[PDB]
Parts: sequence; structure tokens; C-alpha cells
Amino acid sequence: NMAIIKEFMRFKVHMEGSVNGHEFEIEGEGEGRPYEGTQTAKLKVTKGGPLPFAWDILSPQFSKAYVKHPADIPDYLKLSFPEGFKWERVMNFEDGGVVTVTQDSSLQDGEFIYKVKLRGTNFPSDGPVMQKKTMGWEASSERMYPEDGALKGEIKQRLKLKDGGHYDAEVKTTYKAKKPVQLPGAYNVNIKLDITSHNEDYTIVEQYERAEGRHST
Repeated sequence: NMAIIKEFMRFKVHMEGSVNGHEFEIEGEGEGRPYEGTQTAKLKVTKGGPLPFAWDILSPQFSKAYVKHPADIPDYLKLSFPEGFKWERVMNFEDGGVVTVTQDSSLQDGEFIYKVKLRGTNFPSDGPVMQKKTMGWEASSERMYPEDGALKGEIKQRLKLKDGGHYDAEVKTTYKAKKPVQLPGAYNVNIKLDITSHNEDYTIVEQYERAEGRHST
């Protein structure tokens, strides 16, 4: 609760990843306002840089403790701490690309620690991911609902393309507290993720994310 999740909180993130067999590691630190639903992340590619694919397929893997929730929606993921939560995500891209992500979130020495494993497969070589033709995510609405003692989220996520139009991903995430905590009912999280800066080859990236829970009913 509010004792251990403070109004300003830092995080450290490590990602081990493969996309179409290209292995990489990313280390990052972030900060934000967990009750205000805002955070920034500073990522560095530490291995396998420069990435031969669009940064944008990684950007949504770098923090669900920082969602602003109405007082009457139980904040399942904040309540999970200090033990924290795991999440497993599947992203089905419209051209057959697949991203599966597993993530451990915990709290150590007053900081969130994120460990991400990512596998991207079956991106066509002439597709917008491997040709780096993407231009950031549209604002998303994640449909949250409880199921089988976890919180599920579903998103129709849209990547803007440099030449116009959109590249669609269907996303399902299971978020599971490491201890039993109160699950909410159905509700929506409005998410906007921006790349605020990057160097020419995306080995250094800053992101900013606003996420706000809203009532469905």
C-alpha cells in the first residue's frame, strides 16, 4: 500500500530478448508517480546493438505499478507488493509476427526491479518491424477483467507506419500477484506511450507513459 509504494518511485529493468533469432540485452532505469500514472524510462542496448528491428515492439515491455486508479477500483498490481507480480504477454501482429513476454516485478531497497524475457518470431524480413518502418503506438485501451485468479488485459494495439496507415497487434496479458490480493471487476486502462528521445540507431531510448484506469460500468 501507500507506505511501500510512495508517490515517487524509481525502477530498474533488465530485458533478455530474441527477435527472429537476433539476441540482445537492454538495461534501463525509470522513475514516475505511481498514483499519477506517469513514468519515464531510459533504456540502453547493452548487447546485440544496433537492433535490426523496430524499437516499437519493445517499448510496451518497459510497468503496471504506475497506473492511476480511481479509489473504488482495487489496484491489484500495487497491492501485490512488496512481493510483486508476474505477467505473461502474447502479441499477435497482423502479418504473423509473434511476441511473447514474461516479466517479474518485485520491490528491493525501495525500487521496483523488472526482469523481462522476450521472444519475437516470424516477422517477415520485408515487413515494417524488420525494415524499421514503424512510428510509435497509437493511444491504447486495455480491457481488464479478472479470470482464474489473475487479472487479464486485452488490447487492439496499433503501430503507426512511416508511409501512413497502421500495423495491428492483438495483445493478451495475464498479470498475477505472487500473493492473493483483491481482484478488481472489469475496467479499462487508457495508455499513451511516447518515445521522447533516441539516438540515431536506437541504442539509447527515453520513453514516457501515461496510464489511467477508467470505469467500464
